[PDB]
Amino acid sequence: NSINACLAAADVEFHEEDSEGWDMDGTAFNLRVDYDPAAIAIPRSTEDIAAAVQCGLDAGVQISAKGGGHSYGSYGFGGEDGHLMLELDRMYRVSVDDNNVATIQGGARLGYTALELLDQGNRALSHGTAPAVGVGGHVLGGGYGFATHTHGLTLDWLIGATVVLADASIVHVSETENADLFWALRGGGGGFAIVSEFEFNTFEAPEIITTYQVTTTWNRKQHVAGLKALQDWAQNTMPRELSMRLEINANALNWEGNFFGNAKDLKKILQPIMKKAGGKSTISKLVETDWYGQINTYLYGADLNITYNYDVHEYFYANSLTAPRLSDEAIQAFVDYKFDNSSVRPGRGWWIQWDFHGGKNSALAAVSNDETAYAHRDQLWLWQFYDSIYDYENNTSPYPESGFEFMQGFVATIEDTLPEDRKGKYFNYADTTLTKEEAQKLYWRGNLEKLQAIKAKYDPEDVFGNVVSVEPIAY
Ligand SMILES: *Cc1cc2c(cc1C)nc1c(=O)[nH]c(=O)nc-1n2C[C@H](O)[C@H](O)[C@H](O)COP(=O)(O)OP(=O)(O)OC[C@H]1O[C@@H](n2cnc3c(N)ncnc32)[C@H](O)[C@@H]1O
Ligand SMILES: *[C@@H]1O[C@H](CO)[C@@H](O[C@@H]2O[C@H](CO)[C@@H](O[C@@H]3O[C@H](CO)[C@@H](O)[C@H](O)[C@H]3NC(C)=O)[C@H](O)[C@H]2NC(C)=O)[C@H](O)[C@H]1NC(C)=O
Ligand SMILES: *[C@@H]1O[C@H](CO)[C@@H](O)[C@H](O)[C@H]1NC(C)=O
Ligand SMILES: [Zn+2]
Repeated sequence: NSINACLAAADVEFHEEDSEGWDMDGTAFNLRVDYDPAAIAIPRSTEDIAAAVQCGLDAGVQISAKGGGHSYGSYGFGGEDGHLMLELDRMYRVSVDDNNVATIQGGARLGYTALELLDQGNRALSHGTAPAVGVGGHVLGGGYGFATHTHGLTLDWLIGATVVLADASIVHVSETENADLFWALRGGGGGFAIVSEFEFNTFEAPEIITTYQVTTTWNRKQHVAGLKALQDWAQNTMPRELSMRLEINANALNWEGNFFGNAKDLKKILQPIMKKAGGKSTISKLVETDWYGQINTYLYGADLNITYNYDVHEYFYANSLTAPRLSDEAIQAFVDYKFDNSSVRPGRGWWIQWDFHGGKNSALAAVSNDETAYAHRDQLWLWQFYDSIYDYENNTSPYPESGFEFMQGFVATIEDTLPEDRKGKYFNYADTTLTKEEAQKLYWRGNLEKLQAIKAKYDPEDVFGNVVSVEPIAY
């Protein structure tokens, strides 16, 4: 291997293609989109990353940084075969200084990070629920979770980073240094630079968090009336201190989330909306706990402390959508689709998450679409669509040939009713069926032009590009 020879000469560890190491790190989380990298480097330092980049340049291949490997399109591989992969999960050091600023290496995962922040000063950060998700991909695309309505996206806490550029140079980025690249890293997704270290501000772990679940027993009509009510409430009422998402599947619709406060105050907040939503619902979960407690409430069987021994996989097709307030027609269309178009074969299953993303009191929406590369600050809603194949080891049908039409149709029920400029998707919940041109518009909407200009400046040759990433286009 020409690249492996170069890596060896630079004293950078790499995986031989016919090795157990390769079979582990070279196999994508989503087996439906598993790719074969040209090579896999395992940097242990910023200098290692720079040396690895130089090797990829010499080889003439695109280079893809892999953080936690949880992207639905396997972008840690470049979203296709043939890229030099930089497996960063051996670089996960977390260090909190005297100013409560946390320096997190680019290969750190959410669980390990949360544990370290708690151990080093009882600190916390706003991020997703899954412990295996890499901090790198998470923050570059946003970073959404049960703390977003109260504390914003993970990227809203980023204040700096040490990165390696497409020409292998090493520089520091912040609001006062290479600020244009700093802006792009906060929401621009992949392809701008390889981050060796992220620098985050943090908040003290809250004294109390009350987790909850509301279970509904709604028919078709009650789904529409309930969602319409929830929409008005999300837009104008839902408190800054409260987060909520609806777990939707073929036979249920439940509300769940965290409250930065006690159960007494939470019941008084939920009571009014449960009534306005048409009743036919009840609180099925209500527990006061702490930061560590809430984190451990949404692991879904995953190990909390994960670093470089990771070999978990699934076989699925996901999709997403962001949107403003919806018309009754849109909601009706979505509900009808659930009731009449969601039948799947045994061994296959689906679920949807309806996230209370924006809204009057959402900390996320308190930030301008111009302040960071994140371009959905004006969107009330965020959705995650998930189509799973449970018995993929025996049967993947309709995949890989088809099956996409199911969730694409589910998205369309709502998207078709939206003005073109308000149609969007969330890069962290990627839709692999998208072309590079379609993806850029949906994922970055109004900030696409600025991002393409920044991309042209820092990576004109598109060395770090993936199949749907921001293209380099000078202004
Ligand atoms: C699998 C999964 C994903 C997920 C989740 C739960 C599971 C089980 N829960 C999420 C949640 O609650 N909220 C949210 O916003 N996202 C959630 N996700 C979605 C998605 O997987 C993550 O948000 C994130 O994008 C994954 O990051 P990860 O780091 O694991 O991904 P990757 O495939 O290796 O790379 C993703 C992309 O960004 C780049 N990247 C990653 N690290 C770096 C560094 N250090 N420097 C530069 N670029 C980096 C990749 O190159 C690629 O473009
Ligand atoms: C989550 O899992 C991690 C392993 O995947 C654990 O990380 C280990 O933390 C140990 C300290 O808590 C480290 O021990 C240190 O090792 C160095 C050299 O290896 C010694 O010089 C230090 O003396 C020693 N620390 C002590 C006891 O003074 C391990 O090196 C480290 N392992 C790895 C591979 O990172 C996390 O601890 C674990 N999280 C928790 C605490 O639950
Ligand atoms: C959904 O199912 C109905 C029948 O229940 C069918 O007529 C329709 O074509 C399917 N897809 C659409 C357009 O929603
Ligand atoms: Zn190969």
